[PDB]
Amino acid sequence: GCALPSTYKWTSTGPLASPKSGLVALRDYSHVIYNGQHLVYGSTANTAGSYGSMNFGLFSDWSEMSSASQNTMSTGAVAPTIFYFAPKSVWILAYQWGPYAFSYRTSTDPSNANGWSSPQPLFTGTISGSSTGVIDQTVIGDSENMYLFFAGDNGHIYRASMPIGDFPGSFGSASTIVLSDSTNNLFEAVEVYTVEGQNQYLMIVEAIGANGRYFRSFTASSLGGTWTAQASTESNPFAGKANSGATWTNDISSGDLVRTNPDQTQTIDACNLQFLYQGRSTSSGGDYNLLPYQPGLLTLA
Amino acid sequence: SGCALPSTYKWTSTGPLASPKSGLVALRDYSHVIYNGQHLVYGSTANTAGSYGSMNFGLFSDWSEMSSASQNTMSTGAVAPTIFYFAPKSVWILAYQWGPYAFSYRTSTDPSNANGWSSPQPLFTGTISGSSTGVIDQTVIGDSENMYLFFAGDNGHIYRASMPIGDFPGSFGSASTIVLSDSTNNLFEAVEVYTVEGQNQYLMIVEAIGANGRYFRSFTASSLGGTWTAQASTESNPFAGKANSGATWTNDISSGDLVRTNPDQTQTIDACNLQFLYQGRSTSSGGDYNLLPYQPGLLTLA
Ligand SMILES: OC[C@@H]1NC[C@H](O)[C@H]1O
Ligand SMILES: OC[C@@H]1NC[C@H](O)[C@H]1O
Ligand SMILES: [Ca+2]
Ligand SMILES: [Ca+2]
Ligand SMILES: [Zn+2]
Ligand SMILES: [Zn+2]
Repeated sequence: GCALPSTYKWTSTGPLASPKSGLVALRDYSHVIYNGQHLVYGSTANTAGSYGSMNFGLFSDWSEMSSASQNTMSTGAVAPTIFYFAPKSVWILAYQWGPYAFSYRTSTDPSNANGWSSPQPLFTGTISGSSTGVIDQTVIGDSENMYLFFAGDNGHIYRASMPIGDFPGSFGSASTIVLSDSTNNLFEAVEVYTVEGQNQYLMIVEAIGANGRYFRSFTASSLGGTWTAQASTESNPFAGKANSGATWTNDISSGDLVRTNPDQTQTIDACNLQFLYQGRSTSSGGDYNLLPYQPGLLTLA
Repeated sequence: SGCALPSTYKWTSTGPLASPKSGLVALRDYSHVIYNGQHLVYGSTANTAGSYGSMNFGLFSDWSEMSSASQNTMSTGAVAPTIFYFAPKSVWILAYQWGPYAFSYRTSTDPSNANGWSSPQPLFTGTISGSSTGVIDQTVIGDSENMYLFFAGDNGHIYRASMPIGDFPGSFGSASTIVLSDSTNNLFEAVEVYTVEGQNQYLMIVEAIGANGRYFRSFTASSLGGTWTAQASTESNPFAGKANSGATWTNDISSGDLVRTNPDQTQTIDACNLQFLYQGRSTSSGGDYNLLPYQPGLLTLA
């Protein structure tokens, strides 16, 4: 395939959807291709600043996202991750703020927002130094193990693992810290991907900059190994105001790179890098929980 | 944040930060937490007869304010205390010696009130052999799996007990396991244990008796339930002591607490900003140990 870029630059769409009546924001997207169409799950914020979740109706082209249905989940699955777990032929939805520190549900009908199984434990542990507690999971496998990565709004990235034959199931309560920095430099919204054909993994993490939210990147040769800084500063980031080509938003915030293969390896084609991110109008302000986040798409330049 | 521990320690120091109120001769064995952005310090007292009790200080924002903070006597003593917030059950804990059990604890939702604590409960009900004092100087620390009790015996040993985190608050029982052994003077008392922020590592400090005064030695571990390895191991190159403190008002660097920013049961220290609230005494002081004029000072890494 293609090696990761040494230096990142992008072009952007404008906003691709707006929240339906009774909602103020669409956040934290997770995307898969399902039956040749785009299947997107995400969080919601309502007029009171309370968080829930949803999916979009299946849509073929990004220009059609604005007319897709917005389907409210009856029990919330905030900051979701969706993937197909191939060894047991089942789709997985992982999330925070449910009955366990992280939870999951299963389905064979993932286009139905309300077709998921009863919640099961994904992780039951704790962290310290945090105003939020554990936040923003992702889940990724290799041929031997499944891995859980997450954040804490506290400058740390955490990891747990289990044998692949034990999944779906709980990772337990123990974790290991894999990265540490200032709170603003490693804040939240971590994502991890297999770089197709390159024997390498990509991690991206949301940071708080002087000029907006932006992403930093790291690389590894194994999911249980060391993470090395790649695009590390606000002025030369993975994706941010400095290199996004987006003028409708300053923020490039919590979302998902575009994955074509929907399986548990979270594989990206680095010949065709694209980023489904949350942004907000440059004129927006006030209460964080009421900010009008909505989706946009970056394509490498 | 996530700095590695230093390989080698050296410090600068304040002078005395506070002195005992009328009727007391010493303030000893501090335990500190941040409570709503302010410094909350508990400690032992020695009175004009050399008898031991406990107290807290009024809440204060800056170390320069400690000398004018109220000194609030506890109606029932909690000698050599440990204070922390037990997050899983949303409650503050005060652990201590010389009460109704070998080690005891009380609970509170109002920890700034010296006399607002619940009735005493058992923390530990065992004994140790070959000690002139019996069990002394507890601390309590958790990870994601278990809570741990560490303590000393004025006898060259450090002791450990443990329980599942879901069983706490409760008693650790009566059994203990010896994790370190040396001469009485090399591993004497005033043990403290901390999580090194971001490092997947733990730090233990222990008070020792040197030629030139009291000083601290250090150890590290990769798991709280595992083996402890010596780090700073001599009086001339200590964790903290006369050799490296930058303090001239005191020779002793004795029983206190590293500065913890997060108040919870993990006892986390930010190794980018190491500071030590220690007990010291005037260089011209002397005589009976129980009457010594111990009082607080603060080290900052140099
Ligand atoms: O949108 C809900 C939370 N907001 C910050 C974090 O990235 C999300 O989990
Ligand atoms: O200050 C009371 C005791 N004195 C020695 C020991 O470190 C303390 O528990
Ligand atoms: Ca996410
Ligand atoms: Ca102590
Ligand atoms: Zn930190
Ligand atoms: Zn003040």
